[PDB]
Amino acid sequence: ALKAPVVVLGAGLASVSFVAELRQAGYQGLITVVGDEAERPYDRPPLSKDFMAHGDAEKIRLDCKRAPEVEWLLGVTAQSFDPQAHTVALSDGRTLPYGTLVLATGAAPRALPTLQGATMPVHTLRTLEDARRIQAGLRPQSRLLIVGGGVIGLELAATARTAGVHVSLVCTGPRLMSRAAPATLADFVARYHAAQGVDLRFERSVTGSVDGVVLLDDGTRIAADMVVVGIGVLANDALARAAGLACDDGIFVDAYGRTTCPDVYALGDVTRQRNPLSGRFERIETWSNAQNQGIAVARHLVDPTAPGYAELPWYWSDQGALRIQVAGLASGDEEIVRGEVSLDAPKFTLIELQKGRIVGATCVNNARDFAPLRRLLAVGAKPDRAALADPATDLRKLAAA
Amino acid sequence: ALKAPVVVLGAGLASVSFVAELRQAGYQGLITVVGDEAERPYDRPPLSKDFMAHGDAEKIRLDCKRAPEVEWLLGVTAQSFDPQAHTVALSDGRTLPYGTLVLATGAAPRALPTLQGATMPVHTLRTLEDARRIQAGLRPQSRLLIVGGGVIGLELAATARTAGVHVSLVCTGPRLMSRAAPATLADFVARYHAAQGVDLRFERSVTGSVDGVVLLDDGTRIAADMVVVGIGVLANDALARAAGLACDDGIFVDAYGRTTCPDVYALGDVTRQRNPLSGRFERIETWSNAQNQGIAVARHLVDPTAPGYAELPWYWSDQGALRIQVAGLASGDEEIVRGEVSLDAPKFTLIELQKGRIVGATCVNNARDFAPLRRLLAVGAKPDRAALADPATDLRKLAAA
Ligand SMILES: Cc1cc2nc3c(=O)[nH]c(=O)nc-3n(C[C@H](O)[C@H](O)[C@H](O)COP(=O)(O)OP(=O)(O)OC[C@H]3O[C@@H](n4cnc5c(N)ncnc54)[C@H](O)[C@@H]3O)c2cc1C
Ligand SMILES: Cc1cc2nc3c(=O)[nH]c(=O)nc-3n(C[C@H](O)[C@H](O)[C@H](O)COP(=O)(O)OP(=O)(O)OC[C@H]3O[C@@H](n4cnc5c(N)ncnc54)[C@H](O)[C@@H]3O)c2cc1C
Repeated sequence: ALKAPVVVLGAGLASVSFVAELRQAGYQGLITVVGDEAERPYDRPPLSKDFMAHGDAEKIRLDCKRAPEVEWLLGVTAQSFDPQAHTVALSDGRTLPYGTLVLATGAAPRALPTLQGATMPVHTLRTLEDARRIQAGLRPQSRLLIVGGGVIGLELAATARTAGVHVSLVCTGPRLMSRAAPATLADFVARYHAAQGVDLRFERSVTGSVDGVVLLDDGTRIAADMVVVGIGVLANDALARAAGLACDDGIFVDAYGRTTCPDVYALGDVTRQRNPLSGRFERIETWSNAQNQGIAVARHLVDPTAPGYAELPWYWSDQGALRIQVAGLASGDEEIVRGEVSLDAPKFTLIELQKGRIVGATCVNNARDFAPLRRLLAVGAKPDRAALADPATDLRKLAAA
Repeated sequence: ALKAPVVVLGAGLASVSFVAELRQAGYQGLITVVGDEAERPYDRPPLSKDFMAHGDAEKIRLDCKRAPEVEWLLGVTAQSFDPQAHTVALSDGRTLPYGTLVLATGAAPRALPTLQGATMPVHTLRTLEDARRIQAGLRPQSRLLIVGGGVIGLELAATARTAGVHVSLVCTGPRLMSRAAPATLADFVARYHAAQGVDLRFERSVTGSVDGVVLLDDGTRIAADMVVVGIGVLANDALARAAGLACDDGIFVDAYGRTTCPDVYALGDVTRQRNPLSGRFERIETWSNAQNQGIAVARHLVDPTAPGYAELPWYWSDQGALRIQVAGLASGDEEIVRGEVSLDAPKFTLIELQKGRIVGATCVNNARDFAPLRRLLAVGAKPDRAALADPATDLRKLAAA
């Protein structure tokens, strides 16, 4: 089952969460983690917000103290593994033996092929190195172009506007946050950013660029001092593909984190896994998944009687004055709206239902409602839809009653 | 690796192909096959053609002679397996131990929820039992309604017309054969069936039925003496799901046939696997996949130095006067047409290219061209597009030259 020594590839949140849980659960054998970035392990969400704005990396490091006696090989790239020999080949010339190999290599931003041979600054925002580069360009009154409608770009947009940067945004879809966001939320978020001065361009695609100007598929132009591309990510599953594991933009795993290769597991952004609400396999790119899937896989490795990963998906996004939380599915056969949807002091809750059962929820600036809604969601609650809409209802009381 | 005893669940083409290859490759340990149908193992393609027309099941049995010393438990359903205990629970009360478990349980026709409580004859066409039931209703001048635009229904359509049965067909898509068929082929096939008297209804959905009449989403009616539903299939992956394997309408496997559960493999229609041409995971529902994936998985189990499954997808469909063969992808950036596309003595070849490389081919009544085209496809050939179109070109010579 759990055979020593343990080797983990990748040193992001999923990896740290996994190795801390192994130790906490009682595994005392060797643990070695291989991390290609030459950085003390760190959390990524601040890179679009407080770090981008204030620049102190020592406020964003992950706490590894619950993971004693781990050798962290930082600035080292795993180049291949041999699943018959049970070895991993490292970029520094060394080889590591393993009893159990864990792939926690995350995902990397997709490049924009139309900006391939561009001669103006084009960045993505994934690493501390990216953030530092971008941050050095957030000069007040500079012109920033964001490509893509996802949350990371929108988080950057808010930070940039607060810094006095002019921000334009190009989105191929008809709405922002096309993945895992109710349309009601997406529409409101566009209204918010527009009111904050973001110049939004929907159903546009970047066709190329010429001397400091971006070209679009409608035949028009946008001039920018910098482009930040955020059109999604691709799983870092190359080692798994080469070694013969089942992969398709992500390594397929079950609820125990098992790949198709014996003694090899995977967790975090690199995985394609079952979403219990949809019953379909998806690559879940959330902070909560990285942490919770890592913990669950470790727990079951040390104690095989433990259940497999069972958590329902959720995330947050902090976009200026909007503290957004979203759980479960974006839609069902019914949406209930609690509160008014307004740019004047935004505060509201959405609830998605499917045949009476809660299958998703959204809170904007309403954290107190989010936790009980996640509990109701987890057990597939079917509350009175009238009470759910009635603003005199206490959802926290409901999650108990 | 290959640990005895071997137990296979399912006794269709994939299973038979797998067990014959184990024996041929030199494995002499126990093999037990569990098959829920109480039938000598048989091939399914004749069920829409020669069997449906002529009714002799002893002309469609699979040859199991290359699989000596196998116990076939026919008419027995595997109800669960315990992958820790390495046992399988059978419907007759017995339990089988395994060293290696192989899931070859295929797929079952999707039902039409709108015909759920229908009171007129509604069948699917998958088993010998189905075929016998349907065949007993192919009375000349009866009215048959086929639901779905796939090849099995179209094969039945031809057989029924030859028997003097009136045939109508309802298809939710704008074209027949929407999966894995070039549009040029799909359009021609519709022309053929229409000319043979099939009453085709495109972009229609069945909404229900009342006393011998089918209702559609355009608000209209079709009266039929029998409905045969062929709107696709769903993988029979329930045992795998219950036992904790990674599944999503099909069991995920790699090129060795490995599932996410150690000592458990899967092959055939039940699997979701990599299509090397698209590089994506798909459930491949072809006869050639069932046979060739089964052989490849068995070969590598007995001889681990053998390569994994590497075959590119292809199928045939016999639809009256049209002997159709299709390999690879339905489209690329270019289609080359060899010959005329005509209802007068149909004979033509299509070639699909992507940046000069052949990625797919179709032959209609042109078998001699199909084999060399499959060879060109397999090595990603990039022939002169002018020669490919030039009817004086010999493709067989090309596959060598
Ligand atoms: C700017 C930004 C903002 C974000 N904000 C939010 C948010 O608002 N809400 C939210 O839910 N999530 C947010 N996320 C955070 C996010 O969800 C987590 O960072 C992520 O889910 C963590 O997953 P991970 O540990 O699996 O992968 P990663 O964090 O990508 O870690 C994987 C590491 O493995 C390394 N690696 C890859 N290949 C190799 C190799 N061959 N050898 C050695 N190392 C290798 C990678 O370079 C990487 O360092 C944000 C992310 C970013 C970038
Ligand atoms: C009418 C018809 C026409 C066809 N014509 C064509 C064609 O023109 N071209 C083409 O390429 N293909 C055609 N196919 C043939 C087809 O492609 C093969 O039959 C199929 O791919 C074989 O796959 P299989 O062995 O994996 O699954 P199956 O043939 O479905 O065999 C699986 C068996 O396992 C059984 N089983 C399931 N669960 C259990 C359990 N718990 N315990 C025990 N047994 C179980 C199933 O009942 C079934 O008997 C046609 C199929 C049909 C039905």
